[PDB]
Amino acid sequence: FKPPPRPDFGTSGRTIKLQANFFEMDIPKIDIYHYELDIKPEKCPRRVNREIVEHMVQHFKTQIFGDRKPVFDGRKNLYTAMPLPIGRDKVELEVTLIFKVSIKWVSCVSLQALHDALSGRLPSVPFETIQALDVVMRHLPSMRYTPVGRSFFTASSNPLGGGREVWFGFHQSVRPSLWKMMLNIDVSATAFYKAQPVIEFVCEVLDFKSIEKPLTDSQRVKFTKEIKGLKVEITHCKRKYRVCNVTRRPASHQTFPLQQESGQTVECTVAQYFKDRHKLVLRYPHLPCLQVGQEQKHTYLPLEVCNIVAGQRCIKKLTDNQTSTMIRATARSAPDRQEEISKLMRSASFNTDPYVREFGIMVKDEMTDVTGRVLQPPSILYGGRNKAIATPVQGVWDMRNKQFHTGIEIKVWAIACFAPQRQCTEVHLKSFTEQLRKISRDAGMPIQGQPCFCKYAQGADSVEPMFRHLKNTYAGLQLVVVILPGKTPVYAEVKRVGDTVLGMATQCVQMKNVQRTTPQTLSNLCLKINVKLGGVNNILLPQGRPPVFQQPVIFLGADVTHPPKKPSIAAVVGSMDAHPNRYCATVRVQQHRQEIIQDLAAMVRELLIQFYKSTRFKPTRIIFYRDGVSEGQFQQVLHHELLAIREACIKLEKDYQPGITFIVVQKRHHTRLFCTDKNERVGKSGNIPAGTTVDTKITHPTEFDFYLCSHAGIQGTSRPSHYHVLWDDNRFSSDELQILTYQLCHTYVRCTRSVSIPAPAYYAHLVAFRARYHLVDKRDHQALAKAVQVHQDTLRTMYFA
RNA sequence: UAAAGUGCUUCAGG
Repeated sequence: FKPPPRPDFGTSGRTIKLQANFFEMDIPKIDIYHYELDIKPEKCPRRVNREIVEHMVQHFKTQIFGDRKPVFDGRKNLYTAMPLPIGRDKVELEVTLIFKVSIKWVSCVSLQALHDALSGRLPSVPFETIQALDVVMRHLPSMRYTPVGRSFFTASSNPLGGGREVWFGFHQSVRPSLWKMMLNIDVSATAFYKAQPVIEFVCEVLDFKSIEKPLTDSQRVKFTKEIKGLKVEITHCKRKYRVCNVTRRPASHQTFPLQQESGQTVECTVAQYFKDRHKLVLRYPHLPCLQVGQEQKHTYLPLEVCNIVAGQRCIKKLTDNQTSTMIRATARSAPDRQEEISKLMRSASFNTDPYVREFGIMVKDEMTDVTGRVLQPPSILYGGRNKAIATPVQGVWDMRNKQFHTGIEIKVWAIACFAPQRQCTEVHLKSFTEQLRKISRDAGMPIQGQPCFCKYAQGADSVEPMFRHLKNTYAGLQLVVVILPGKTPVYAEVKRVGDTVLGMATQCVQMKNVQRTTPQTLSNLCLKINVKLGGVNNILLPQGRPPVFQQPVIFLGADVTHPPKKPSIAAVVGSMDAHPNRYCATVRVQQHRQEIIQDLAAMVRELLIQFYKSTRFKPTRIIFYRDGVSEGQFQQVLHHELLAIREACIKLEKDYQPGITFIVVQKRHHTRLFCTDKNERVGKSGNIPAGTTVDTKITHPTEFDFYLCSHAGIQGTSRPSHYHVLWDDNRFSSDELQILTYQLCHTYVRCTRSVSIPAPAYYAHLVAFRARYHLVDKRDHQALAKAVQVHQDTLRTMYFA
């Protein structure tokens, strides 16, 4: 259950000078002293815990703390550069403007042991000491800013609408590497709720110009969904409350049981209560109240008395417009991002931070220099008369003068237009149809003739009936092209009845994309169609593939998507040929927010069986790309899931023991690489080139991991995918695994570009995403798992493309 | 829903 050591360093590829947003730390060899704090009352927000500790140090200089400057993680851990005049536990009081605070020695954090571990002598890096360093480095900014996870934010207006806005801050964390510790610094931007009166909040969320008329059920529900769980503060007295719900009734009629001077209790309206007790005549008695605290204490607050508390990060899903504006506002070219980080470093001034200097730490001002390697891309073999070989350039190629490897001929297909005939006319349909055939012929997926059926529809209630009709009627029906008028629930039903009921291949298309056609678009559309019908768009040039393909091998991609309770969705896909091109999908509904794939064993078993049925081979090796995992989970994830994979093999055959390689894929980190030489910048965004690989300098000191930017940066700064090998029975060299991983990024069939993660990992995402739409209704557990199960025929092919 | 990439993505009280 221990990750294997780095076997070697890669040598393949053209060298490339890079800078990473990792800054060398000079750490002393001294011993750090760790103390534990028990603060009563407990479960106070880390913020107030810090204020308490702050006043504690200021107040107890005379006796306890002296000249030194302690650091504090906000909870129970206090660290010092030199030992305190403590040898035992000590109890003390703190009055904020009363808290019981005790302090007891825990143990000495050894930085020398860390030095040694970084040189590679010790089997494990003392996580405790790294944590200690992290506490030192972020103690100051923790007092100066609003900490959110490992990031820090402050107030600049960058509105997104709907009561939300995007704040700019920075990420900070201490990381180990070979020889030395590193400080990772990056810009970050995330959504927050604007600090404002709740009355203004309802306006922005319900699209009112001015509050002004009670609320309709529709409005109340939308308002409830938005404010539920948010903190508010009262303006009629300052205390904060968390919103449990929004009353159905208006403040004028909403009541609560108040006990009179005599033991008798009477129902009193919120409005009347605020009139008598607070002398306040509610200006908006017709609006609902916020229910806070306990359901049992009946605490309701008028809207006009509440403000949305400042500093609350938005977690609920953003709208498409909000997401669009945020992406626009946050996109930075690589050169621009590098400069922003240099500014952050300058204003961070770590080398003048009294707490950093207190612990004798020093941080280098310049980014770490690292030599990357630009791996050669694989050739892409197409099929047809030409059998053309496409050579990716800058992570991109095209299909001009090329035809699908194994292109499917379409003799029977139907068009179902759910867009109003007014906008999408017969003229548009036959113009679109004509051009699609034309393009389909160029691509080698010949649409042999006109559609056998074409009708308009609406309501999303006409889907299954029409589909029942098409299947029973037209023999050998291959494809049903569906046309939608923008976002709509019909898409969900189309995929539900298509994938989950009748088992028919469907390809949706926006109304706007049939009105005005483009060769590229229609061409990209053919990529999905040919695949959905069982075709092979292309394959890696058979020769030039890594030696792993010398024996039957299966590639698995796994991911878990969590909703914004509703269950999480686990998806595992497996390759079904030697190219590898075709994948089968397994999917499961599981516990809300559970990271581990509960039913992995059974999912892997299903895939192994499908693989054997397809290839008549039993995999000698299983290559398992796992996306959506964190460092805090590598141990637990590897344990259950590695075992589950083994269990699948055993449950299949007593002595079937293929070599397993377990690789975690991570896009969600703050490692950024920049070209040192301007001439190596690609595109307007000036990013590193596709294929850029780094397995030195900023990587794990002992274990087997590497960064690989497999994709071309289009806009903003590229995120190099990180790959961590948690287990390897197959004893890959660094080069082979890195090349293999890069080539798998070229097998993704939705586009003729190298994508940012291996195809199987990507497909897993698509499968889980598709499951969402399948679960859309109109919760019996057995029914959820059932609304996610796919039709027999469809399971053989990549319906999720 | 042509596509990829880019930002995020847990203690008078009523």
